[PDB]
Parts: sequence; structure tokens; C-alpha cells
Amino acid sequence: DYEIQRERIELGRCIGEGQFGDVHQGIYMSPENPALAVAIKTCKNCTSDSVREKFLQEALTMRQFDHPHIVKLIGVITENPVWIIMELCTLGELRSFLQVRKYSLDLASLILYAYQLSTALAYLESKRFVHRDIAARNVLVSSNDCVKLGDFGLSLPIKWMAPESINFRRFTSASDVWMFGVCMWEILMHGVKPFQGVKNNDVIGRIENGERLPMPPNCPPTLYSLMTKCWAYDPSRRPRFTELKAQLSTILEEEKLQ
Ligand SMILES: COc1ccccc1Nc1ncc(Cl)c(Nc2ccc(N3CCC(N4CCCCC4)CC3)c3c2C(=O)N(C)C3)n1
Repeated sequence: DYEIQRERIELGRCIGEGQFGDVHQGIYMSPENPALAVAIKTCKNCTSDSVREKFLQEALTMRQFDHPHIVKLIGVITENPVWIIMELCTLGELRSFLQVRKYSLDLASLILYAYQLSTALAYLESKRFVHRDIAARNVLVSSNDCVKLGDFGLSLPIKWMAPESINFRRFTSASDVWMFGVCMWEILMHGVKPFQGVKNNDVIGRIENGERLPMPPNCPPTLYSLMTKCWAYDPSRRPRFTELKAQLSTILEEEKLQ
């Protein structure tokens, strides 16, 4: 029963924009029971029926998943204007957070984020769901010690893509692993984007030349080794997400010790 009464929803300030409409933060109210912070996806052209079924298929996608580190679907409002109500990640996007809290985040917290995400990505792997859009822009922050993948609906990213995805549009879990590799780099770089000033066309020639993103300052050797394994040109030599989870677990413990 995912159908929600509109009167239980209070719309608040706008937090972003999707292909279908604006995203708002708001409150979901309930007798008893305080008040739940939620993200509310809206829909400018949900007037038509084709657009409505495209918009709602996004709700359906999230409903398939139940994981601590993936944003949860709360419900839908299926009269006009059609709304999808997601759980809120109060602290916002990962990139803005890393740039702002650059000087109050120890290396231990950045590794935590990379691990948490990898648990989520291992879950999606075990379900055989290929994300295709793993990038820091798409990670959200619930609290200081908790990141989550945002709505897949709201998420070509040439600079993030595996070679075989670029060259042959083959998107698989091993291509997700590459993308995750890029993402771990963004995190360690405190929200800096890969291949700054480099045009999307220059990207692939450089990846085939062997060029990989540099080791971030202060990045522990073993973690960058793992990143370089995510960027094995041949996708069968790349480690699976369950492998990454067990390595990021030991790496993190090692750093929680310093
Ligand atoms: C305070 O709550 C906020 C505020 C600002 C952003 C996010 C946020 N928390 C959310 N909590 C849950 C959800 Cl489902 C959510 N939805 C998003 C809300 C916003 C975004 N953004 C994508 C990046 C956008 N922006 C970032 C840099 C400037 C240009 C592009 C604008 C924000 C995203 C969202 C998402 O799921 N993905 C994958 C990206 N936001």
C-alpha cells in the first residue's frame, strides 16, 4: 500500500531538478508519530499519460530495493500533480559536503563512504541490477557517518564510463565497478571531478593509452591499488563488488586505527 494522501504531505524548499520536474524537501505527517523528512519528486508534464507512466516507473524501480545505503521509496500520490515521496537525505549531495567539510573530515570518514556505497552496490550486483550512473553527484548524505545512493531516476557521463560502455554500449556490473572506481577517487579528492578541462572526446583515447586518474594526496597505497584494479581495461580482471566490500572493510579498520 504505497498510495499516500496528499494532505499528509507538506511541500518545502526546492532541492534539485529532474527530467520530469522539480524535487522538493518536505514533511510526511502521520497521526501519533511526529513527522518524517522526505524528498518529493514532482512532475511538470504529468498531464499526459505517457509521461505519467514514465515518471511512475521510477517509483517502481526503487520499490524493488530494500537496503540501508540506498534511498527508500516511501510512497506515491497518483492524482494530479503526481508525486513520488522518497526518504530524505538531510545533509544533501556528497560532493558539496566534501568540499565544505574538507577540514573536519578525517580520511577514516571518506573510506566509510566508499565502503557503505560498495555494500549497496554489492546488493544491486547480487540482484543483477546494473546502475550505469555511479558518480559522486549521485551519492547523498543522511548524516556524518551515512551516505546513500540517491534515486536512480534522478541520476552520457563519458568521464565516468568504462571503455566497453563507451565503445560498445555494453553496460554491466563490471562496468559499474569502473564507475565506482572513479567515484572512490572523487571522494578521496574531496569532490573534485575527473578529467578537468578535458573534452569528452579526448577521454577515451587517453584511457586506451593507459592513462588513469592519479593517486590522490594522502590516499593510502592499498586503496589506490584497489582503484587501479577497478580500472583494468579488460572488465573480467576487475574485482566484483563483493570483493571490493571485503577489501574496503579491512582498509577502513586499518585507518580507524591510524
Ligand atoms: C536537504 O535534502 C537535500 C538537499 C539537496 C540535495 C539533496 C537532498 N536530499 C535528498 N534526499 C533524498 C533524495 Cl531522493 C534526494 N534527491 C536528490 C536531490 C537532488 C539531487 N541533485 C543532483 C545534483 C544537482 N546539482 C549538484 C551541483 C550543481 C548542479 C547539479 C542538484 C541536486 C539528487 C537527488 C538524487 O537522488 N540524486 C541521485 C541527485 N535528495
